Amino acid sequence: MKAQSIIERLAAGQVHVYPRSRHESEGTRVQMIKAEGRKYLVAEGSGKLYDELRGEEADGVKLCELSHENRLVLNRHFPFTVPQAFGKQSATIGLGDRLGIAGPGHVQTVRGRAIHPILAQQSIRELALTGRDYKQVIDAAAYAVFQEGYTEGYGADGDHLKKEEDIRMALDLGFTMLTLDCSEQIDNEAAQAGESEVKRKYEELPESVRSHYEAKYLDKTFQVGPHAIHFDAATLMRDVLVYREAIQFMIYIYEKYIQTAGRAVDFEISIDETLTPTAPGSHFLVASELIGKNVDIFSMAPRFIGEFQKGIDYIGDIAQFERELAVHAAIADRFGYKLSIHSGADKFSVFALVGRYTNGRFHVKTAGTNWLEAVRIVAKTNPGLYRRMHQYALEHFEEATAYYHVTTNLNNIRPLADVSDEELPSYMNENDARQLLHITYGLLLQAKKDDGSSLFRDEFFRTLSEREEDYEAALRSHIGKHLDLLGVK
Ligand SMILES: [Zn+2]
Repeated sequence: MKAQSIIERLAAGQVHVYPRSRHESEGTRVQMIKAEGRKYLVAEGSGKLYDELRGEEADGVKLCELSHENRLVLNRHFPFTVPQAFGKQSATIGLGDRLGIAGPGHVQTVRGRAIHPILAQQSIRELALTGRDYKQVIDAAAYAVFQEGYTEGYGADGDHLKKEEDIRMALDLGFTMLTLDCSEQIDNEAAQAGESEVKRKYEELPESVRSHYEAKYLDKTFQVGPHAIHFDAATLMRDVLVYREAIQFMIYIYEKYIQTAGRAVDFEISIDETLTPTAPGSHFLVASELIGKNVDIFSMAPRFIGEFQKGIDYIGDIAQFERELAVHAAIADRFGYKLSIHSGADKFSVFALVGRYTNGRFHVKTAGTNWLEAVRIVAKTNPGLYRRMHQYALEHFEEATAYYHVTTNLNNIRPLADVSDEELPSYMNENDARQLLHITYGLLLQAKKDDGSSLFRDEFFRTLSEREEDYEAALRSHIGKHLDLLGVK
């Protein structure tokens, strides 16, 4: 019980204290501590806070594991640690951490910037691949703001939810933002089909439904910004076919879980994952239905022309994309929600355009690139460890391609036998090696020997714990490039 002798090593200034982490609650003072390579909670005083925190005692001092339990307790006393919504009228960034250790660095990039962090952000996919739960995602976010004294507030976004089970769960754990992914009710068939065929599939709809869209939309012209959107029969029928059922999904969920939720929630609707790129006029029609039914949209995340792959920059004609971007953006302003950029990390070619055309009102989601900067550190710090996992990613690539859409050319990665140790980090500058390391993250983390220990993960977390100020330095730099290119003041 007395290995809490650690506290005396702290008395002498022989443990790292986290400067901004002191915060009181009535009689108790709580500050955060790394000691022997473990972060700790350290409190002295008296009151409902001290008594509720779990820990070993010694003095009027307690040493608490950074636990889910103790953060629920910190949630009860310290409200900045609790997630919070921000609204559609502001600049936000999603800061995905698939590891639970990118928080503090994420916090240190936003302090001083005119942007709101969505510190906790994972998709259901990432919880599966990594084997984590949503309690953990909030834990790291809430301990990151505490550890760094970021009290200006942060968000928890359940990302890419599709099953109703997931929405209830994310609701239950206090996620303040919800991302309904509907890329899968998109009739990708009707989008490629021919004029005489859409009409066939469209005339197979109820009169009431067909009378609806035609009265509301047909042959009329909508002045968005300096942007006229017009619907002939050929276009209306296609978009109704292509998007109808997905529109119906959004409205059902808004009514069932979002608006009955009892607290503020950001409702992001997402279709960036479709195969059908979201045509601007199509975008107009989906919001116009959502809004005319009094859905309260935080943000739309469409499928832009060209392709947004994981870990790499835009693929397409950037001139065309700007022309699509201007109208999307104009659509989101007339309606008053924001455009949400998925797969946004490393899309350096789109950032100024996004910033300008949205006058700073946008959502940009990063996640894997943070796992990639941690991979950079191993390459910089544990060459052998990186070699061991660079090779395992190789032999399990085609596996992981069942879960992300990437056109990686395996034939652009210099063989491991060919790059010196100090040349390892430069892989994390390269398109193909980046994508290789990007999507294989679930296999690496879950890798076990037939002994059942972690093949990689535990050794990986120790070096990351050891070169922490490095990791955080990388995030500050890589994520800053992003925010400066976006024009965050
Ligand atoms: Zn996404």
